[PDB]
Amino acid sequence: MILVFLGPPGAGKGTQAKRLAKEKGFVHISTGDILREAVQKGTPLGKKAKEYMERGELVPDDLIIALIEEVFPKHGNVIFDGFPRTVKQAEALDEMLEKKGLKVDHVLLFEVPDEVVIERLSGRRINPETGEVYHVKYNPPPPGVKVIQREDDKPEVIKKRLEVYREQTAPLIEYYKKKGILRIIDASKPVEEVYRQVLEVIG
Ligand SMILES: Nc1ncnc2c1ncn2[C@@H]1O[C@H](COP(=O)(O)OP(=O)(O)O)[C@@H](O)[C@H]1O
Ligand SMILES: Nc1ncnc2c1ncn2[C@@H]1O[C@H](COP(=O)(O)OP(=O)(O)O)[C@@H](O)[C@H]1O
Repeated sequence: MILVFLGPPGAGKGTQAKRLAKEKGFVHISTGDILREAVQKGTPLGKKAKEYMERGELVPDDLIIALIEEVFPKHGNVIFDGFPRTVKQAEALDEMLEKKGLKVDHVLLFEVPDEVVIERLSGRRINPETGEVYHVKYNPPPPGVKVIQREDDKPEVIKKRLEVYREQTAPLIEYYKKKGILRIIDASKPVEEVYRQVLEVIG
């Protein structure tokens, strides 16, 4: 089974993907997480990608497509979390899979209002070591654990990231709808309720 998680930043896609991957045996492919590792490691990808990420812009398609080609799991179930984010990326993904006799099975759209997106991103805190995600209100970190606020989770960059999502990523809703594979998730609900919906639409 191959899944794509689609939706605005802050929708809870990473949180749901981690849970589903651990519980149902999926390889979790997060372009965000992989890019962050590349930036930390100072690879050619990381050095190039950094500028776009810091401004809240998408990293150029060719870089992302190459990345996916390099990490795509041979066999087994896969969650693409936050990829594709553009029509060109989605077209490349479909071509990739076709050559392997595979296809995307379901695309889950994590629907959530802008007001909630902004609350989620502004309260988002991460363990910079482990990548573990918390929220100051909805899932506070333990006192013993060091966390930071991502620089791209500041108001100005959040605004840009949301605009970028609406312009470049939201057209993927119709792209996948017309393939007959889109499923709607009310991503505004609490974590456990969202997870129940996720489990529902893939069974
Ligand atoms: N259903 C939810 N309700 C409230 N907060 C959530 C929910 N899902 C995730 N969060 C919190 O919202 C923020 C965004 O979650 P995340 O999984 O990083 O979203 P995405 O990967 O879509 O950007 C995080 O701080 C996380 O702790
Ligand atoms: N599929 C992709 N295509 C282009 N850029 C990407 C992609 N995935 C991640 N990025 C870049 O990485 C940044 C951070 O992504 P991520 O860690 O997923 O944060 P969020 O969950 O808030 O979107 C994005 O704002 C963008 O610059």
